[PDB]
Amino acid sequence: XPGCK
Repeated sequence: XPGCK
């Protein structure tokens, strides 16, 4: 992501 998961 870091946003991802």
